[PDB]
Amino acid sequence: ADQLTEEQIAEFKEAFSLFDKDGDGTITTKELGTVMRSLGQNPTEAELQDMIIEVDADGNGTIDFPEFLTMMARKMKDTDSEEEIREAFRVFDKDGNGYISAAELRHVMTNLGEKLTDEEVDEMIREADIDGDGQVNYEEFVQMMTAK
Ligand SMILES: [Ca+2]
Ligand SMILES: [Ca+2]
Ligand SMILES: [Ca+2]
Ligand SMILES: [Ca+2]
Repeated sequence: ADQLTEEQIAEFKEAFSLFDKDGDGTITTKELGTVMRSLGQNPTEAELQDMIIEVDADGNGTIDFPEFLTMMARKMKDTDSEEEIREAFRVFDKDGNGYISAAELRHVMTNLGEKLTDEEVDEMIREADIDGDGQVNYEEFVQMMTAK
């Protein structure tokens, strides 16, 4: 993989402020726990502390913006649940070129009996189409699946 685009760095910077409620430039275990309980997750205080220590090798007690980039780097590692995502992607990506085009999604939708216009499909794709190419990239498909 190459280095992150200036655009990705900007995306992760806004995602950093989404995690950092103070805007002070740091994420603490309290803020980790704030996001966790907003997701309905109830781990122990010790688990939340170790989740900080996993990246806070420097020992200053917080996850700063470069460490947030490291926190994302440890999610760019293959995981078990990714197999289902890869299968679902290949159900829509019928020619296997690494992109789901609106036409390919429409093929599945037409077979389901959905009676949308191309413009209605376009609106659906727009929520995932970050780069504006009219298709869903693999990274964008993760974003598409993280929403509803
Ligand atoms: Ca903070
Ligand atoms: Ca640190
Ligand atoms: Ca395709
Ligand atoms: Ca796209």
